[PDB]
Amino acid sequence: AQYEDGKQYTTLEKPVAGAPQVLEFFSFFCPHCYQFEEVLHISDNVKKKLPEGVKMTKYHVNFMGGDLGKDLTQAWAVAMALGVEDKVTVPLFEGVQKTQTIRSASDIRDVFINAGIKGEEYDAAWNSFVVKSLVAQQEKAAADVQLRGVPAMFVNGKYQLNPQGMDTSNMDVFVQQYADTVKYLSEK
Repeated sequence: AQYEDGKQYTTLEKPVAGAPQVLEFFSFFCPHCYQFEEVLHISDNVKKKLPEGVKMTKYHVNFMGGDLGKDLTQAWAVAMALGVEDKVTVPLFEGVQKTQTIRSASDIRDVFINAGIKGEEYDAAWNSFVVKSLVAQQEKAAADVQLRGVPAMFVNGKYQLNPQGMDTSNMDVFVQQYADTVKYLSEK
């Protein structure tokens, strides 16, 4: 067939009940995640091709970068809680991987401040239980699919994208194949 299990995607041996419709995992420490988001724009290109009524969820993971990695998962919860993902995703990636100016929770905080989030608002969110349960949601989703590498994307707790079986010669064509595959799996 044009779309084949084991080729553009794989099927989870153990399907996750009540999983988000489209679920992307990343780390700000993850070099191909930087490519996916900052150069290829996978999240954005998948999302604009999703069927009506299919929402996209993106979670950060802990298993890279040690102590700073968990700080970044908590910061990504703050980003989700305040709805400022589209303001902090670029400087977080560049601060960790490009300029390497993010070395502490405080440096992470500096990115939000520069992006215009007030210190008091960031600190209140950072310390909030709403953010703790958002951290918990992120960890649970990653645990549900026994996640050990990023970037990764899952559809309906049933299918896992498999980009290794796709042509990378043209970045534009790769992205649309990836996106069309998510839409296909979405409609399955």
